[PDB]
Amino acid sequence: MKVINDPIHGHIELHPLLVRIIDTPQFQRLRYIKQLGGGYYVFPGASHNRFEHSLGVGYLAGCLVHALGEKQPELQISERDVLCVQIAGLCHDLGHGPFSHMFDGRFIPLARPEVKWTHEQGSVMMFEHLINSNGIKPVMEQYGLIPEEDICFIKEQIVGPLWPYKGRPENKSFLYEIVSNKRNGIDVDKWDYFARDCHHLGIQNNFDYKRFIKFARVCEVDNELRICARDKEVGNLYDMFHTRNSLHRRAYQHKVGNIIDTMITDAFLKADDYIEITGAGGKKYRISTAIDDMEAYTKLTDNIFLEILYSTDPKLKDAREILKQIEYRNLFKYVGETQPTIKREDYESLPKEVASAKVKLKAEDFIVDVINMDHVSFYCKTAPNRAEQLIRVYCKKVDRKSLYAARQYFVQWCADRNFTKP
Amino acid sequence: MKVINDPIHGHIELHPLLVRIIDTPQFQRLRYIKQLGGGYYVFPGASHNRFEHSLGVGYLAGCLVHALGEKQPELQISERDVLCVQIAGLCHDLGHGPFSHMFDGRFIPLARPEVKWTHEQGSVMMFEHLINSNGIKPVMEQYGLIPEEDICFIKEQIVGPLWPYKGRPENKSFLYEIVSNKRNGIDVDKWDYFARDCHHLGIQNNFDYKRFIKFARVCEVDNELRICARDKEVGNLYDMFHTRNSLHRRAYQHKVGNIIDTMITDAFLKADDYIEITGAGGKKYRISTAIDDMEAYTKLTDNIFLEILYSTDPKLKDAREILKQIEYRNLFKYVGETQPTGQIKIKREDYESLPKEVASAKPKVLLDVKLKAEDFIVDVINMHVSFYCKTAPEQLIRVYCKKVDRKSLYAARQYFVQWCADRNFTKPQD
Amino acid sequence: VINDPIHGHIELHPLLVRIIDTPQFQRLRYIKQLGGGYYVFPGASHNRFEHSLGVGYLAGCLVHALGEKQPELQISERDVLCVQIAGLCHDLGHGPFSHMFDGRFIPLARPEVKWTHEQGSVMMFEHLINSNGIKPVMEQYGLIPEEDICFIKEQIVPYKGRPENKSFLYEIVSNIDVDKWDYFARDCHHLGIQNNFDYKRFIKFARVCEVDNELRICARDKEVGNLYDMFHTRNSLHRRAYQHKVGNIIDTMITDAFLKADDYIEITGAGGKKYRISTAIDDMEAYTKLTDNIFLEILYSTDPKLKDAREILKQIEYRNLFKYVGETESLPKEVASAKVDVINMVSFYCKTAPNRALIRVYKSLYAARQYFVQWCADRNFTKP
Amino acid sequence: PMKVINDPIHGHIELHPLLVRIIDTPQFQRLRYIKQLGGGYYVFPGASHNRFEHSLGVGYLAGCLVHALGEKQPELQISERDVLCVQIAGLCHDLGHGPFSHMFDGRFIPLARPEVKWTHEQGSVMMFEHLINSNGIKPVMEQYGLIPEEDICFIKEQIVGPLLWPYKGRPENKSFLYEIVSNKRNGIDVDKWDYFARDCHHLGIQNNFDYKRFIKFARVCEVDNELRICARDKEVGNLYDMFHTRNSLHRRAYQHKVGNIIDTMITDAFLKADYRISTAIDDMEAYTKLTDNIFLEILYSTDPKLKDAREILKQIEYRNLFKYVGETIKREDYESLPKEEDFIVDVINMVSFYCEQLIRVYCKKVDRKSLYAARQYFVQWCADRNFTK
Ligand SMILES: Nc1nc2c(ncn2[C@@H]2O[C@H](COP(=O)(O)OP(=O)(O)OP(=O)(O)O)[C@@H](O)[C@H]2O)c(=O)[nH]1
Ligand SMILES: Nc1nc2c(ncn2[C@@H]2O[C@H](COP(=O)(O)OP(=O)(O)OP(=O)(O)O)[C@@H](O)[C@H]2O)c(=O)[nH]1
Ligand SMILES: Nc1nc2c(ncn2[C@@H]2O[C@H](COP(=O)(O)OP(=O)(O)OP(=O)(O)O)[C@@H](O)[C@H]2O)c(=O)[nH]1
Ligand SMILES: Nc1nc2c(ncn2[C@@H]2O[C@H](COP(=O)(O)OP(=O)(O)OP(=O)(O)O)[C@@H](O)[C@H]2O)c(=O)[nH]1
Ligand SMILES: [Fe+3]
Ligand SMILES: [Fe+3]
Ligand SMILES: [Fe+3]
Ligand SMILES: [Fe+3]
Repeated sequence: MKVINDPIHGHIELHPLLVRIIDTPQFQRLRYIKQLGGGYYVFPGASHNRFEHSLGVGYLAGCLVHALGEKQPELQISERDVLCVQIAGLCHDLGHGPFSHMFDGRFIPLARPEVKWTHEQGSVMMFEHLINSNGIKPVMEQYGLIPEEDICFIKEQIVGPLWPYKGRPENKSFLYEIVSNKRNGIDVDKWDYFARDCHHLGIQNNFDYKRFIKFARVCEVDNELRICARDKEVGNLYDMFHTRNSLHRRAYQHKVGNIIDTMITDAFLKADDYIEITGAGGKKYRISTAIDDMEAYTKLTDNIFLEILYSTDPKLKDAREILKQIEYRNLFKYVGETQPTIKREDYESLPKEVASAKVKLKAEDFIVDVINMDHVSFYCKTAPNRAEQLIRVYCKKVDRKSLYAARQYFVQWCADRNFTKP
Repeated sequence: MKVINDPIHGHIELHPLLVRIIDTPQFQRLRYIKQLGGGYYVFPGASHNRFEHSLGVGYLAGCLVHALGEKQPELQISERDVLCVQIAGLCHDLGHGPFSHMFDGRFIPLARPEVKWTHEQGSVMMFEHLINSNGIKPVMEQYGLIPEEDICFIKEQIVGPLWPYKGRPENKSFLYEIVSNKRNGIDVDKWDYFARDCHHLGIQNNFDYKRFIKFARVCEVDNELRICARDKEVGNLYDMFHTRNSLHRRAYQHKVGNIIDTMITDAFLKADDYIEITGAGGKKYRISTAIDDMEAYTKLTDNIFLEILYSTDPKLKDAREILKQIEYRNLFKYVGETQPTGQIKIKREDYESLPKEVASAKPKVLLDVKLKAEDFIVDVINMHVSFYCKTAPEQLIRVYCKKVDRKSLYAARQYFVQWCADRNFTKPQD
Repeated sequence: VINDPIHGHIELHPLLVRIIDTPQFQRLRYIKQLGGGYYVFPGASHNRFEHSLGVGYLAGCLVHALGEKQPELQISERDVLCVQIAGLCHDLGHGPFSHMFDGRFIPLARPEVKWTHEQGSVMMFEHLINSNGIKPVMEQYGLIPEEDICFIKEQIVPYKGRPENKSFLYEIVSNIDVDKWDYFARDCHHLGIQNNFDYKRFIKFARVCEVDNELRICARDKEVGNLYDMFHTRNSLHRRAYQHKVGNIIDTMITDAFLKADDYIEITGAGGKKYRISTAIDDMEAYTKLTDNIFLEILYSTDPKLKDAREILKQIEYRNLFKYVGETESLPKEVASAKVDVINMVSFYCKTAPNRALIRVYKSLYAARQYFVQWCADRNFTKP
Repeated sequence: PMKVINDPIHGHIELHPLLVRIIDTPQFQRLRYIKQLGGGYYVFPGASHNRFEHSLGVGYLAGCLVHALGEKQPELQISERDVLCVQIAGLCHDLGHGPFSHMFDGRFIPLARPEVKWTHEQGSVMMFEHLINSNGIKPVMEQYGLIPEEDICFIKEQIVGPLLWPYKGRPENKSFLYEIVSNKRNGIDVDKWDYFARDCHHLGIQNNFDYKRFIKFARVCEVDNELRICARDKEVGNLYDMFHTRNSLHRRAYQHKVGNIIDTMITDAFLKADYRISTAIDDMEAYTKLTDNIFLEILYSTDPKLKDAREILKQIEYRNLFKYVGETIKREDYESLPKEEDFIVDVINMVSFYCEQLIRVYCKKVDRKSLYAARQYFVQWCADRNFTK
């Protein structure tokens, strides 16, 4: 039983099987992916990576499952189930690319509009490669799990359905709500990064998971088992959504923060053809091509930022000069924001529309970013166990002649595309 | 006035001059060099880099002088003096290599023993290079500074004396103790990384800089102006040293942490001859040679770790596998610890020869496994306050082994105990 | 200097000290801020006294900071003292258990007369200065009694104390307020609620601004996030503490218990005149005596005229409170005939371009809940 | 179904239904109207807090300490029954406190009735007895698995002490239970932990001590020829940190020049109006009503007999305190001390591992100062009585 020292969670004990998963080139790969991505460049405190977050989600998953189990033994929660929810919360973020969310959502739609790709899909594909290349299946059976059935349970917790779920039957439905919960917006993953980003950004985090877990119970609602909260402890939830909202409004949706994200994205596109990443069978993959092979994708981390920056190859000159501008602080200028009163595939066309909306501006000077941002069941003391899209535009030309021009092309772009007035 | 959101200090206002220095390839380079270096692989919380630390030291530098300036006008503390102290604390750590203290503390001595290199010497070379290549010197005189004298003052605050100090006179001696304090070990640098390492490592910190600065005053001692603290705020000083002790015993001196430090160093030595970094005048530099040229050194960060790890060249075969062992946790094994008490300390030049010495230390009773120098890692770890009144104002030596078998390690342990015995260090504790 | 858990060290200029050391001001030490809320949240013992000290302090913190940042604002030495005294005496008129009194009790006993804690604050302030001789002390430290005393009253209740050019001054105590900042920060401290807002910094980045041809107080655009966390603190504090189901119930029990005692309890005021509980708001000599003592006076009373009043407080201590039916003066008669608590509740500048821009009702309880439900439909309210 | 209370110090306190039954009583609710620091409030505005919210903490902390030993060491034989006695003991620990707490049993009664040997601890037993008797808690006790005859004595012993192995409530193998609420040897108990953490919070003082950690790594041991409670050798730094706070609160808050002046001011006015106030400690039915209310009943009174008491209380509100003369004994004798000429003279009074009395004098008249008259008498009194110079 290994223990790791955490600033947020204190002491995290790791069952030897988890450790076997952690000590792998596929999981250690997460030491090199900044959580907030571009956000480190606006908030100097936020250097932290996905690796230390993963241990957080794994810890919390174990905290929620074990705690529900002792509170409600009739849930028939086995020791085998506990590792499965842990291992799932642990490998949830295996698929994240360079700078986390910048990759799946901003870059790939631009580099390869054709492909439907998410980081959740990557986490599943990576998880298999982790198991296959390190031979974890026998170790799983060594600690009392059944690999054929449990690996399916784990993959479903991460990506979702491949009664929908094949890993566990409907009586243990609540288990799916622990690591990734889409309906409620309550999962041990958020509790980690909600608490974890606040620790680093310098914001007070009001939500207390230790108390929520204290008063959490599995209950019947609409003929389905879901995880529910106490009625007296509803105040703890309201601070979560505000903490959830503060973190979005301030950090994730920061004017400068997502701007640096697009500059980096912009350089990657400029570097995609020329930079090669070695994969399976010695096949060379480009930056956009890497997500196909997990052997190659294992190599793709935040390293890619610095190799362009440090590159001497003239083939990488245009991409490098964009990254140089980040370090000298000569950024893209902000034009305006709007709302759809859009799909990722269609991101491709968005700059082409603004240049031709009617000093001359072309598409090459236009960057357009798309940002994407009760339902809680409750039990009672007397009767327990009873129940946007924001669109911004930036410009590559900084001078005050080209920038005014950019705004009106933008304003008409909004008018004909029937959005709100900027 | 730019404001930066810092988790430790809340708000660091940055004077326009300071900002011009930051937005440079030479300073921004500090974003890709982890503060604790190897410690990240033992503490997941300690991800933080030199950059966010530097800004703190700069901020604290400013907080200290302004407070002395406001409290004691006879001191002649100018707005010019404040900026220079700020610039010093800000650029204090420019010369740090990959993974900080591993580079100039373990690596460079192994790669180039003859060469005398410190990171303090590095920050001075870098600071000059920042200004020349970014034309910051004209920016200074515009905001009321004197390039001739102040650049000397700043460099002296950092490295020290090249009355020894030529940048400023003796009546303002107290300024040299703010960023770099050799006597007691109390400076704005200690305070930042004390607070920041605790924040990330998860250690309880009692020391309050905000209060210590509040009750700080300049005083006459030994016919010399020094920084002093209140007699009432004596307990608070003790809280700093309780923290200072925790950070060392727990974090900086972690058994595995310095092992992973030695492992990285080892891969570097094996990759040194083969890895090329382009510098000034199109001159190609190796990893150990880079410290000479600042143009090349600008590019040298924690990236070099990933460049070796992700490399496909067969020349880097041995170098990549040392890094591979880290990812699999097939680490070097700890043999034992000892101290050179009484006897003269080890010097940096001789670090090279130390594994050769232990391998050739005759273990009393013969054993079935004979070890050569290449299986031995030997690491060397290395580690005055005035008061006023209200009415009247070590060296640690460890050995590790690359071969892990339980029969293979015992031979090593017996070699080590012998090495301490013949060299009169202390007997290792079981 | 005073030691505060929230504001740390509060420097007190002797004029302030003279105002504080009075039977009229030191009186507010006996008025629980949350009132009935103490019986639900055990930490909230705190009173209006230490709150007042907070508001005066914050008030002083705001103007002087504007004065140094913008000397051009024409910040007089009087302005610093007046706003302090204004923020200091802002809550003088509060009755026993604070808002329970002004919000529920006076409206029930004497529905006709409009008396609020704000209106009360001036009458007490008037009784205070005149009866303890503060007027000579004010002019002694550079004040003008005729003009300055009115200015304070104005902040408490364009304006004759100060002209339209010193308009920025009026937005400070009563508006975003130095007042709001105290009880938002103060209540979080005692209740155990996260207070995200930082006033010291709002004060750091606060500025005088011309907008719509008016000098008003503004905030920095980058420090907009600081504003959002406050309204959250503002919203959280209401949802949890101020609008608490049991909390407002216990206030109503006390309100009713005070009524059974209204006719019978007498307090001596000006001229040895006997005033009842509801009548005290009229005479300021008598009002100084009406504090939270009145609660225990019913509890400890041996008098049988107050037997019914006492039996309610007894019912409170044994914890047999009223039962909640549903949510959606004349009102109780209204529900009874169908075949009750009533609760009621920005400029920015830029760095590059500064100086620019509910009704609730309380197995006989099951029947009542059904009786109530018709009343909502009856007056065209919402379905519970 | 365990009712939870929101506490600022401890966060949330779980209450076993019995504890709740004890709390909802005229005798326990009495603690809502007794200021903790007493005189400290007129010197520290933050210190509004009363004995009530303190009692719940001690009750909460008490439960935290015993259970931790039981789960850590099942062979110690801590029953779920044993735990409740300690919770109830910690909960009712402060039942006997009078108006403004320690001012009452240790600065007033010695003056009012020097003859009588009275402590608030002795009072809490009397209050605890009448509470149960007058609220019918005894059947509820048997309802949750307690045995009233043996347990009421055990609790009473936890509070006051023994009423050779003296204690009749529990045997010698369960010695550790007696150190939890009341610790006579060390001064380390859950009582200290609450008001240490609680007073700092209201006073605005920094606290280094962590009870959550001390409770976590604490264990019961066979040393000192006794089963006693201990801490780890490494957690000496944590223990030392409690001691910086204990002295801080004493040096700063409890032993304040002005704070102790206002205590005697209140005390003198109390003597001045004096079942009566001094006699009340005899009857618990009457004592139940005796709270901080008495301060206000003196202050707002119109009766001419209490006029001087009011004029002294008037003196409080206008901030004309006694003038402090100087700093430099048994309870019966506090009375003779000023006589030894309206002089007030106050007397202030204040470990296992595994692998003072100060006297101050004030004067009622500031003017005719000649405060030196008080000072000249004092220097002679100490010299004459061979105290410190
Ligand atoms: N220049 C610079 N800014 C940094 C750095 N790290 C974080 N920042 C933040 O990033 C922002 C810099 O982007 P800019 O758009 O140029 O800042 P600005 O133009 O002054 O605009 P404001 O946000 O209103 O201050 C600043 O607000 C800083 O707080 C850094 O290393 N250099
Ligand atoms: N295994 C592992 N430990 C980590 C990691 N990151 C930080 N740690 C911590 O760093 C320490 C590394 O020591 P290890 O050698 O891996 O574990 P150990 O118990 O000290 O020694 P062994 O388990 O016998 O190898 C552990 O105690 C962990 O708490 C990681 O990624 N993998
Ligand atoms: N004057 C006054 N002080 C208060 C009040 N409430 C709390 N205090 C605190 O009580 C202390 C006042 O001490 P005082 O005795 O009134 O003044 P002093 O100058 O120290 O002593 P004297 O001049 O002898 O009265 C200060 O530390 C205040 O922080 C109050 O309502 N009025
Ligand atoms: N009985 C009681 N409740 C208190 C006390 N102090 C705070 N409280 C809170 O006030 C509420 C009392 O109202 P009740 O009618 O007893 O509420 P309840 O339905 O019985 O219990 P809950 O469901 O936990 O709210 C409790 O929920 C406690 O959280 C106290 O001293 N006695
Ligand atoms: Fe995640
Ligand atoms: Fe440093
Ligand atoms: Fe107010
Ligand atoms: Fe106590």
